[PDB]
Amino acid sequence: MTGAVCPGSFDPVTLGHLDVFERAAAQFDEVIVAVLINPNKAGMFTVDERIEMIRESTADLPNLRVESGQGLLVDFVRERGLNAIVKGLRTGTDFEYELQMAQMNKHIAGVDTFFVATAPAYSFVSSSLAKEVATYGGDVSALLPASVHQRLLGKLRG
Amino acid sequence: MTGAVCPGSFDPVTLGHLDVFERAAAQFDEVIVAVLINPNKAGMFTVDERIEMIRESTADLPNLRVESGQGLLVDFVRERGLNAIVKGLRTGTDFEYELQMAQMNKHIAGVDTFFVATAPAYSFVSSSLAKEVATYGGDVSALLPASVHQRLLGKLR
Amino acid sequence: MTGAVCPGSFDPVTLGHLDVFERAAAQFDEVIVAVLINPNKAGMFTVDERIEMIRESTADLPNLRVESGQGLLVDFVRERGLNAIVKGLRTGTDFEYELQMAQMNKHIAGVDTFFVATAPAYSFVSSSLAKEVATYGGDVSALLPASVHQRLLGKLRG
Amino acid sequence: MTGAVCPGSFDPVTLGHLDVFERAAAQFDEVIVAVLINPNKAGMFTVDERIEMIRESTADLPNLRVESGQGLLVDFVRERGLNAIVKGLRTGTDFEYELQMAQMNKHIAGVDTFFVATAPAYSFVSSSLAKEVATYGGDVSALLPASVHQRLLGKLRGQ
Amino acid sequence: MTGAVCPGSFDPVTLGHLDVFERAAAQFDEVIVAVLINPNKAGMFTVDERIEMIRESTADLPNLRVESGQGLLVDFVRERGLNAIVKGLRTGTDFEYELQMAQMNKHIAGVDTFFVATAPAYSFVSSSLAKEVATYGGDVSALLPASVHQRLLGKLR
Amino acid sequence: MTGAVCPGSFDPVTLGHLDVFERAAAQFDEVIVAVLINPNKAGMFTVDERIEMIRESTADLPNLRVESGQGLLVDFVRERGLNAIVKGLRTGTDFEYELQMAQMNKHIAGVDTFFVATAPAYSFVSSSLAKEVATYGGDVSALLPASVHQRLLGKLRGQ
Ligand SMILES: CC(C)(COP(=O)(O)OP(=O)(O)OC[C@@H]1O[C@@H](n2cnc3c(N)ncnc32)[C@@H](O)[C@@H]1OP(=O)(O)O)[C@@H](O)C(=O)NCCC(=O)NCCS
Ligand SMILES: CC(C)(COP(=O)(O)OP(=O)(O)OC[C@@H]1O[C@@H](n2cnc3c(N)ncnc32)[C@@H](O)[C@@H]1OP(=O)(O)O)[C@@H](O)C(=O)NCCC(=O)NCCS
Ligand SMILES: CC(C)(COP(=O)(O)OP(=O)(O)OC[C@@H]1O[C@H](n2cnc3c(N)ncnc32)[C@@H](O)[C@H]1OP(=O)(O)O)[C@@H](O)C(=O)NCCC(=O)NCCS
Ligand SMILES: CC(C)(COP(=O)(O)OP(=O)(O)OC[C@@H]1O[C@H](n2cnc3c(N)ncnc32)[C@@H](O)[C@H]1OP(=O)(O)O)[C@@H](O)C(=O)NCCC(=O)NCCS
Ligand SMILES: CC(C)(COP(=O)(O)OP(=O)(O)OC[C@H]1O[C@@H](n2cnc3c(N)ncnc32)[C@@H](O)[C@@H]1OP(=O)(O)O)[C@@H](O)C(=O)NCCC(=O)NCCS
Ligand SMILES: CC(C)(COP(=O)(O)OP(=O)(O)OC[C@H]1O[C@@H](n2cnc3c(N)ncnc32)[C@@H](O)[C@@H]1OP(=O)(O)O)[C@@H](O)C(=O)NCCC(=O)NCCS
Repeated sequence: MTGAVCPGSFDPVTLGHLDVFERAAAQFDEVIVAVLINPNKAGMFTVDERIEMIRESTADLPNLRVESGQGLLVDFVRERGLNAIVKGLRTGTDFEYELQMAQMNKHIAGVDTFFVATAPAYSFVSSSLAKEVATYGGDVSALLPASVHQRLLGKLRG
Repeated sequence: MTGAVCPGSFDPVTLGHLDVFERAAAQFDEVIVAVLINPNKAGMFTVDERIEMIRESTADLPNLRVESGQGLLVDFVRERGLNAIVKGLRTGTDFEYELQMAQMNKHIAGVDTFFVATAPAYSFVSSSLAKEVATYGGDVSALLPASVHQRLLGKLR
Repeated sequence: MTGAVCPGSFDPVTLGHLDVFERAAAQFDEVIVAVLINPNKAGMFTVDERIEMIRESTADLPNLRVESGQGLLVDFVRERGLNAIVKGLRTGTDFEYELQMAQMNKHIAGVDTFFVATAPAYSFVSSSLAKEVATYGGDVSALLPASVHQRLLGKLRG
Repeated sequence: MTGAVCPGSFDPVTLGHLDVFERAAAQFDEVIVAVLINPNKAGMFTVDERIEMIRESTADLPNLRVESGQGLLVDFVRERGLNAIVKGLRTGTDFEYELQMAQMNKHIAGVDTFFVATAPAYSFVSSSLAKEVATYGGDVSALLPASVHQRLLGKLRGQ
Repeated sequence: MTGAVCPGSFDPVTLGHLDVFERAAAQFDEVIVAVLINPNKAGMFTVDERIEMIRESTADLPNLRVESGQGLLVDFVRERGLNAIVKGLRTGTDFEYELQMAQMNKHIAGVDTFFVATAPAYSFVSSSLAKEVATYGGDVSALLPASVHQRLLGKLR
Repeated sequence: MTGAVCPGSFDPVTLGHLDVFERAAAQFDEVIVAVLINPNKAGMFTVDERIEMIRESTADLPNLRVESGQGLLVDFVRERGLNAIVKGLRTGTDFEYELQMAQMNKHIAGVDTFFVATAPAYSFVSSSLAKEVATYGGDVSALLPASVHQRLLGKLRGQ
């Protein structure tokens, strides 16, 4: 009956993210991807756009589901009967802040955080950098799920 | 007679800050906590409210006083006859930026900076993260002085 | 049927280690502590001494067992039908090397590594520093399992 | 035919930047300082002011030129027939972000990035921190080229 | 005419090293790989064997040559009319120590050091870890040049 | 009655160390340089040589004294009625290890550790790297006090 939550803003989800999802799904009975949107800064995609892109990318993971959340991440995790978070590490990760959030989350609700390093091929993509490169005409297609890539072109052509 | 300045925005003061204050007060004859506002941010608490919360938290430290400041930190320090800064290190501290400021402050005014690591129990609280957790209904009472936590719930309600 | 391996030299096991064991045991169905002794540098305790100290400390973890290993860690993990490693992070951890080993281990055998930050109270103990402090007469009793503490005094009084 | 681009916003150029420019100019046949502009963000100095400050402080480097641009850095580099970037490292550099950008730039365009440590004397100045200290009256004259310092004081005193 | 030295013990050369060599050879007119032995370690391969493995791996790089050296690195560099070093960065690199050596080398001889990040695929191999994995029967063939991997299995058998 | 201990093996003392000694002496009433010896590891200089090199280079600091010791650092500190350590930070410092030691020393004896960044000019010298460069004939004269340099050359030329 094990389980973990993979949280993030996922604007959009990248192959770095998907790699983390897959490993979480391989090692825990149940995985929930929590789409948690920053309230002070709306992004490129709407919440249900973000959710759809993740669902499309994770169709081959039977024990994974995708839900949006508001408020504390630890409440999202516990309200679903779990108490484990899985986060990815990549080139550019602010690991010090990850550690700060991990300790805070453990303190306030007893939720553990597990970190896993993303695959080297996907270690340098992030949502913001992929969007920036794409805005300026660069090819980030090898770093994003195919479904995301087309939607991203749409949002930019607009 | 020795002395140091403990600068920050303290919005609000945390037990991590208080740990640093106590260590500075134990090792220097005089400590001045300098409450310095970022001119384009305002924050949650007013300067007066911040000073009041620090004073209540440092009531047992007779050689420490609290004062607002504006302008260059090193001017604040030197104008009070001192030339040392004491800064805390916690989980999430941008240490590279602390080092850059320390080198800059030494270069422009000859002021030294001493860093001290906060206690493990208080190493993951920061003003911003405490406010964010509190905003969403999380309990950060063990990470803040008693006076702060009450005032915090007040600004949120 | 989930499971993870917690590897190390554990010379001796500390409360930092025990914290990691407990979280692994809370989040995976099955946990194995692998005692892997460096072949070029014997330590303070023998392998079976190290094992005994861990077993004594982990008696309240039903789904945890302790075994010694030789050769590749990834072979230890896979020969037991698992493919997940759990490692602790503390103050002083060479995280860059942990990342290097994690990527290598994933490359050569498809084994994932999950990192978890130890509790603040136990974040500054390590085997080597605890031994050094103890050698010079300092009190590290709050940082080690009670069983370990007495054995450590014995090895030093010798 | 070797060459490298030294990119940045240079608002304003510092002695840390100049140190890096000089290393690059000593080790590559040609160097181009790329003053990259976000057309949406103004900054303190106009693109012409930024270029003039750099040119005045690099006059003794005959193989270095200064050009502005926008959009992708790797496009600026490749359209000049080059595929190397030289970036400086200082105290306060977000090196993890530099690594991410270097890996991304290599991936999308085959462009290499070489990092060099700025000299100790110039290792704690940045454009933003110099601007901040000067705003509050601190003396940053030893950290900026002469082409910059009084121009900076002029911008600040003009509110 | 420009040039750089790529120094190391290369015991053995890895594809991470080779990636760095290729980038240096693409950007400088002349590259010299300097094989420098730690005088109290000997290692797995002799200096001659190390040079041979590098030469086989860099056969397509006509402006790169391989040479053993001893003594101060900056002397090796300056004696060959150059004053640049190129070093690779990988996962596990002690970057703080690289920076210290780079500053020292610039101070004592005016020699510059340029760092370049190795490709992601080759970012987690190192000479020591490859040998350790290979010793215990693990397959590191994708992380080493072909010539190296064969010679490696040989020294182990 | 304020005071701090500046500990280390100082084999030999560097200008980086001296910079830290000077900061400590300016900010605490008394400073003790603790030359800590492992009785099993010899090092290059004897304890008397290490102390003499430090004393010759600190003669202008009237509130600083030099004493050797072994065993726990916190015992050395507390037996002098103090409970502060001052440590320098330089390029190449293992800061994570410094933090671990600082937390351990606080835990076992209530002793505080204050870190200070060494001046840029002296930020890349360490005892071991200076010894290594000098061994191979490099010029480290600008990174060591005069009390050290020729003594170092003497040790090396004596094989
Ligand atoms: C949702 C939450 C976890 C997001 O935090 P986060 O882990 O730092 O991740 P974010 O969504 O902000 O985004 C950072 C990401 O890094 C990248 N990233 C994250 N995971 C990645 C991965 N596996 N691979 C590649 N890149 C990744 C980016 O994609 C993205 O950054 P970018 O915008 O620069 O591209 C956090 O804000 C949260 O918990 N919110 C709920 C409120 C709360 O509980 N607050 C108290 C916290 S203690
Ligand atoms: C067994 C092995 C994982 C040990 O590596 P390691 O994770 O770095 O851990 P180690 O046992 O060497 O010891 C480091 C530890 O850090 C500390 N430590 C480790 N985990 C800790 C924790 N959870 N809490 C507190 N401290 C901890 C120490 O206790 C100890 O160091 P110390 O001796 O300085 O006290 C590794 O060497 C290995 O895999 N060996 C098998 C051979 C192999 O597969 N090699 C190829 C690897 S890719
Ligand atoms: C222009 C570019 C090279 C950035 O240059 P940079 O030197 O790395 O950083 P910049 O020059 O833009 O920014 C200013 C620097 O950061 C500083 N800074 C100040 N506040 C900062 C903050 N909150 N965050 C980050 N940097 C800050 C400045 O002080 C300055 O430091 P410096 O004086 O030493 O140079 C990079 O943004 C780029 O390539 N843009 C083109 C678009 C592109 O190609 N994107 C894809 C990248 S993979
Ligand atoms: C003595 C003590 C303070 C260490 O001092 P330190 O300045 O932090 O480091 P040391 O002086 O011993 O060691 C030499 C330094 O590391 C260097 N060094 C060289 N090779 C090194 C290596 N392989 N690893 C680590 N350091 C190395 C030296 O160059 C030197 O740097 P520096 O010149 O800038 O000072 C610490 O070991 C101690 O407190 N010992 C007493 C016993 C004790 O209390 N133990 C409990 C500690 S919690
Ligand atoms: C006041 C001053 C010392 C900054 O203080 P600081 O402690 O280093 O930084 P702050 O006071 O803002 O504190 C950091 C805090 O900001 C908040 N914060 C949130 N997000 C942040 C972010 N992205 N960046 C910075 N701070 C952030 C708090 O979380 C946080 O930590 P803390 O609560 O544990 O202290 C500095 O700005 C200063 O000297 N100002 C005077 C002007 C001057 O002299 N400038 C020249 C300096 S060389
Ligand atoms: C030759 C020299 C450049 C060192 O090279 P380096 O690449 O920085 O370090 P090495 O060549 O040993 O390479 C590091 C390698 O050591 C091995 N290694 C294993 N454990 C190690 C450890 N704890 N520390 C260092 N290296 C280790 C390899 O794993 C490893 O990485 P790599 O295979 O990816 O390159 C340097 O020692 C030198 O300049 N020597 C000449 C003398 C001199 O001039 N000294 C003054 C320098 S300022």
